[PDB]
Amino acid sequence: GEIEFIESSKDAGFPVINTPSKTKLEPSVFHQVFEGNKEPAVLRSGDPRLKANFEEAIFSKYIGNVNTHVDEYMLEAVDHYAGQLATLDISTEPMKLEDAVYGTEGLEALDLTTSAGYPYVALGIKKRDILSKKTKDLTKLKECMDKYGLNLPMVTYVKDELRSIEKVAKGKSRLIEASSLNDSVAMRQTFGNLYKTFHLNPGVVTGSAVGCDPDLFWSKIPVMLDGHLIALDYSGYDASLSPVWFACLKMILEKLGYTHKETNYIDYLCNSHHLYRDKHYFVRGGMPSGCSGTSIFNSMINNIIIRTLMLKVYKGIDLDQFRMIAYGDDVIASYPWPIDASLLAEAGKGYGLIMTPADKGECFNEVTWTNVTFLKRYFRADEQYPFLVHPVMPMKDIHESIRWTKDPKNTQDHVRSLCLLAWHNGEHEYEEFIRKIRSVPVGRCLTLPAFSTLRRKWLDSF
Repeated sequence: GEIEFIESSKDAGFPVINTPSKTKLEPSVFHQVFEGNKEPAVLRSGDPRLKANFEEAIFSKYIGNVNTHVDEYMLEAVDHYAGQLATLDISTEPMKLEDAVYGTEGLEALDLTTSAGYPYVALGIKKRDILSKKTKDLTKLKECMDKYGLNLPMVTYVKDELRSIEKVAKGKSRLIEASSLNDSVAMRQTFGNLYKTFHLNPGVVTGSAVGCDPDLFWSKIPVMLDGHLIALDYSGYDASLSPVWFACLKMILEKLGYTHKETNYIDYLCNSHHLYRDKHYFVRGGMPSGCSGTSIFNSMINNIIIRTLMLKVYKGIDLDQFRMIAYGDDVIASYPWPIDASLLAEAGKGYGLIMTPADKGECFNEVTWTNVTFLKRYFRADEQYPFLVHPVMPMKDIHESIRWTKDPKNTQDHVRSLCLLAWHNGEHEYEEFIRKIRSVPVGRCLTLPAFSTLRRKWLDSF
């Protein structure tokens, strides 16, 4: 993706978008008890911790576009992946508005907590001024959509989250886009049944883990991923995507029965108009992460990409023995024969993708079940029930999280959530985690699950 045009918002009559410049993250009562290195991402230009130019840094992910046609490797990649998805009988019928907005099986209700985007954000109109959970009112929503229509500008926000020392100093904060509520709803109507099928079918047919529950899903993954593991990472996957990958995605959607008209929203994602504070700008290419379906669409594109690279380097590959699962940019895959991931990565560079060894490894090393990660989690078979696999979030990451909070009122939910992650590291690690939590008086006011309870509920869940 590439920023093709930027200018001052007032010159086009857009008001300044007033977003917060102070982090909501504050040190928690556990900040001294545990060790950590991460701090809130830089949110503003004058941040004393910066050792680089902020505006430059946050937009640097837009590395440019390669401008190619959909080539022969892409075409075959799309056909093979499309063959798999056909299996699922995805309905290209519009999802009914009430289902798309207020929830249905496989598609949670529209988040009423996040930005309503433009123009609402400039009118002080919040999502809950238009929508109501208890009521399921579609009246105001219908008015708003009729009134303002579709294809509205996106609103760019800087993501308020913990980052490493390096990422803070380099100012490399992540950007998230808020689609207009109008566009979010139209996309959920148009692709909702697709969203639902993906969410209800994590695995190697969808090639997707979006919506997965790691406690359950982790035990299935090694059953599905039969061969020699394949894993590489991307740098700035979303913003690196060139328009040709969106062309691929449209081809695959149309093979699924979507009309050319119905795939128009993919053009909305690819060629986009954004408001950022006092600036407005146009982007060609790049997935605008935060819009409707971007995790799923990122995942679908990744399925196309990896197949493409395999076909291009290994002429004579049999993709029918290939398996992969993606969560956006995160891929874990297998093939019955060894595959040189460095070759794939170089082939990727040719398509304008930045691909590196798994987990910032030095070289494209041997990926094994011991050192592979997915969604930041390791895989550890249970000692007693070898067919059950623990998702293992590193204690280091759990420690980083507990040292900060955006609202202490939710301390109980926060610590309990971390407990659900921690116990997979084993009893000794868990009891230490609990010990340290209880070394603070708040820790002794918390209802914390026992290890044995956590293990029992987990075993029982299968």
